[PDB]
Amino acid sequence: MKHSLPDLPYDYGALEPHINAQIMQLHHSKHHAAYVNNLNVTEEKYQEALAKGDVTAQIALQPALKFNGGGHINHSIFWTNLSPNGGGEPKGELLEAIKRDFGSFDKFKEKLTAASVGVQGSGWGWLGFNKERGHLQIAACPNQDPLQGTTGLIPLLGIDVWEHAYYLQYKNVRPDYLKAIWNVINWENVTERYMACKK
Amino acid sequence: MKHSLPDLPYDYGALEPHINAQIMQLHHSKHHAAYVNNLNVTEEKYQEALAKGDVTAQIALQPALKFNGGGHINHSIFWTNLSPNGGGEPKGELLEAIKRDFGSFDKFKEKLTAASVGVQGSGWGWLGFNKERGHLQIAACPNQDPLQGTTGLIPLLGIDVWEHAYYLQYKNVRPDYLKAIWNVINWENVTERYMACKK
Amino acid sequence: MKHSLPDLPYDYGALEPHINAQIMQLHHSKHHAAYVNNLNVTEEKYQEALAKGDVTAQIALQPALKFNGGGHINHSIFWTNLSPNGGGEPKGELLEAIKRDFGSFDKFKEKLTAASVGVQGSGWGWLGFNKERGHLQIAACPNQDPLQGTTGLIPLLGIDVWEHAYYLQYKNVRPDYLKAIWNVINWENVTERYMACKK
Amino acid sequence: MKHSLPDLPYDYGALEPHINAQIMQLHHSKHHAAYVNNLNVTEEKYQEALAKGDVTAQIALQPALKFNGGGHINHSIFWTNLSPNGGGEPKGELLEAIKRDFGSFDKFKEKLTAASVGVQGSGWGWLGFNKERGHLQIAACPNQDPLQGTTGLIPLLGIDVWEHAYYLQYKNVRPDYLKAIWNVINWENVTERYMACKK
Ligand SMILES: [Mn+2]
Ligand SMILES: [Mn+2]
Ligand SMILES: [Mn+2]
Ligand SMILES: [Mn+2]
Repeated sequence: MKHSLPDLPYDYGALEPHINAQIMQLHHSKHHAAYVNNLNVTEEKYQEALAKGDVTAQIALQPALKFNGGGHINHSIFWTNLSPNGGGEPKGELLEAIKRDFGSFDKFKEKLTAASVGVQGSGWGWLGFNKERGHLQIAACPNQDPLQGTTGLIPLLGIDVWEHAYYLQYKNVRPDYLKAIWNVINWENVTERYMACKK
Repeated sequence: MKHSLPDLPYDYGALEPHINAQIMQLHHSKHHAAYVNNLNVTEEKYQEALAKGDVTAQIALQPALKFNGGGHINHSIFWTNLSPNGGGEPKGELLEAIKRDFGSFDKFKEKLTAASVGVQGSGWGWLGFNKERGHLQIAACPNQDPLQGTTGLIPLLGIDVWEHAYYLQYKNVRPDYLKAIWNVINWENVTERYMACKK
Repeated sequence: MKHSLPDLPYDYGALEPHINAQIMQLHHSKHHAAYVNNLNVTEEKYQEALAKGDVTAQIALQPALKFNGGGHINHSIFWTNLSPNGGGEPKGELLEAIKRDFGSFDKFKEKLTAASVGVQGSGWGWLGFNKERGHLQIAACPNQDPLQGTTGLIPLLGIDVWEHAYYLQYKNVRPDYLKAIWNVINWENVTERYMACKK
Repeated sequence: MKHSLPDLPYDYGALEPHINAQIMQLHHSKHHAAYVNNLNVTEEKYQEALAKGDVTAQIALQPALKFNGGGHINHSIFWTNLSPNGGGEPKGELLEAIKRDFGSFDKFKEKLTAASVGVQGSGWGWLGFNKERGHLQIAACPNQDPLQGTTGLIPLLGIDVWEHAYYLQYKNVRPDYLKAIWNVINWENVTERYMACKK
């Protein structure tokens, strides 16, 4: 298919002072760019392996496909989850769901914060939608393992907790990065993803 | 190119009393057949996903491809590793390599036996060839994960220690199964795989 | 406090024709006994390592502790989940919860059956209780990994799908074993575990 | 036992300009300090669980013990592997082993460099000693999984490739950090670790 690096929907500095411009420029133009490129490389090798029926070659490529393929997915969603006009709380049916499933908005933040802080190593924190049960669910994933591909849950809000997402600004203090990132969350997109899961 | 269940090179009862016909008949005609057929199904689903660039669908299918693809691979080699004319010890350059890398033939047996008994759950014990280092190496693998695809080693001799491989005859006592199987090892084939990697 | 193999609450043949006596006799007196004894051995080695602060020795032993410790746990619950007076459906608050969380009793069976058949390799299928969310949840676990220790869910009903649990009687056809086992499920005990978590 | 943060054997800035002082101060006083403290917390909970025979509690703590316990080990070794007087190449029996097992010193650097660059996520690159085979071996480990505890190999040289080890200075360009770190390698310690493995 030939995957492409999506244009960022805002200037690299639109999220200051919560997430500085230096990070956004590295995260999009270097890190995300690397996942896409290698993903394109990986898929071409796999197409060859399928045509030859080289099952060994297919399995050796799996780690690279899940890693870079996941990277493309997770960051492509992540950018839309942030916005200079973001922050505050959601409204409408999403807020009603957060109240029902978690009790309140502040308790949801605490649990998703804890999931993101609890990730041991590199990974992501996620708010997702469980189609089968029809309710919200928090989950964490290691490295770039994607939410939907590995768990079946539909991503609504993702928090990147790889050190490159915050270290330059917040150093080892991951909890400050989590507290600041709530200021730029684009609940308008999260709502769309939530409403999309329902008929 | 569709994958097919290979014919067994000997009668189902050619390995009695070491491995009874009921095991060999179920192991080949029931267990192996299902991995192959399902692999063909998975490869069709995967090819569809690759053509659309659906990275989510590709990642969700990986387990079924590694499991059944590995199952097809592992059993296809396993059958060639056994023969009614087998047993005894190898000769030639293979025996010289086993002496050099493991000390003696009896020490290699202890090491591969120990690795195979050590599998916690289902898996396989393997003697393999490390191309980069140019020597023999034993490894164990879980479920139907294939050796070469996950480790880079070239499979020479595989021991299936899934319970369906022996339970009917030896029940829970895997060490009795391991003791019996050495009498039907096709050292003529193991040598062929070994000499092929060297040049 | 040393761990001990619990006595089976019924004769080895009390579950015929659903689970023959030969399976029950091997499963309890051979398989379960080994996990317990080895667990006692592992705990002694681990206690020695902890007292010396040998973190290396502690980490190297973790697999043996999770495997045999889980094996002891899982089987000790499994035996209580079966009874010759079992079968049929549950009643009371447990049945109401199954209807609310899964739709109906027949839908819960399909979901737990599907989860148990889906185990690739050895493992267990579980119905569990999520304390935080306060509802039922199905999960599968590999090898002898215990439910509560790895997921936080309280085990209510476990289905052992290790091949030694059924192969002698049903051979490779796990769906026949799953079909038969529902007739001996001790819904009286499953309820007791459920009501204990609620207050 | 009560583990303690070892004093660093040199000033935070003794490795400039290869590894700046800001990193060394964060890496030792914040990151390494966190692993120790939580490790002490984890071991106390485990001592309680062993005395009560709470096997569930033991397994729930395993991730925390391997993570922080490994962190203490890996960094405690890492500091001794660097030195302001470091760099260059080793001599004596270690260099002879590197020539025999890898071909040359430059080829060893390429392979250990590649292993360190290849780590997907957080982890470590290692040169180790295989006691059984009596030769050197390169391996990578994810997160803080320790070499000896998980593979049996004796650590000789470890390369920390967690992003916090280099990002502030080298940003996303991990390969530059690897090229620079060769300038401060304390081969005097690596030799001691190597000679210790031999009688
Ligand atoms: Mn990222
Ligand atoms: Mn098999
Ligand atoms: Mn069992
Ligand atoms: Mn570190």
